[PDB]
Amino acid sequence: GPVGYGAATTGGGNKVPVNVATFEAMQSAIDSYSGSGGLVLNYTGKFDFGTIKDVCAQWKLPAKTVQIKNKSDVTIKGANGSAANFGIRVVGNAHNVIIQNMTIGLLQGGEDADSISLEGNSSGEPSKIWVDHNTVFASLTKCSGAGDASFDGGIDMKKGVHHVTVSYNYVYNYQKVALNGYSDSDTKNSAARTTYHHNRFENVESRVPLQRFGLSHIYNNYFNNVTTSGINVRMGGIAKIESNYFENIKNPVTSRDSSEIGYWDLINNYVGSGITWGTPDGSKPYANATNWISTKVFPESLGYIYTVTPAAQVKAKVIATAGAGKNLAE
Repeated sequence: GPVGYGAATTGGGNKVPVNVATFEAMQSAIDSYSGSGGLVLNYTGKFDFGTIKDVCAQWKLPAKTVQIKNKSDVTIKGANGSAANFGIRVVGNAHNVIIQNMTIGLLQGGEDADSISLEGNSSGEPSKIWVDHNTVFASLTKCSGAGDASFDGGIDMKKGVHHVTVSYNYVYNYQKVALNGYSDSDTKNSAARTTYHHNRFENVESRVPLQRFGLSHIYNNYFNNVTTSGINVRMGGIAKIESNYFENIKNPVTSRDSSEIGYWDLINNYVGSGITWGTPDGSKPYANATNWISTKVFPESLGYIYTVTPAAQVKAKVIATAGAGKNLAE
């Protein structure tokens, strides 16, 4: 089950799964749902990614996104071998949601190509979310005319989404991995409480995660070939960064590009070879954890029990267990 801030998440629980073979069948089942009591969706579709002949075709097409809006007690689970060319959004007064074993790739929409996105709005803020054992991939290619946005966020939350575990996910060939707070004015995000653990982040550019405000616990994650920046903590946010495995990563632990810096509590991190550092372009304040020194003590109890993989073993453990098609191995 979930470990960390999303530990109370049960989603649809033991309800008999509803088999959904398509994007539209999934949305339809969500729309018909009363909104609480439990819904379990078994996604069986097998999108053939080889039908996408040009990575740069995607950004100009409209997004394909399943919405869970103001509905609670939901499990979206990919069957073994299932693959989606659509993303998933949880928005508003929506609670107790599991998104699990989905393979989400090369989405249409550009700046609108969000893979898994959790968002507060005027109606409420999502909580008790477990994003677990998914594989999310796109391309690092910067398409002609696309601006900064040939693809969009991998596993994103904003506007006060709270109590969430992001675990055992595999994110690769992805420019912008994980947003947490969408801008420096997203002050509702001080409520955010996120555990990121046992994720595999490989061949990615930045936002691993980009944290604005709130509290996070980032542990037992494996980072490799992260080319711009890794954990970026901003706007008074505090991250307990514990027993991760870092290699071939630029700016692995940083605070940059916000009007105000964020802080970190560092313990037992495995720091391998290929660590580089850079100074950000611009005027805003910044900090690079070059000597791996804590800038703040994590200010409160996590309020949950967790088992730590020895840091040096995290690479092998994460490679073995992270992503879809792994039978949810832990």
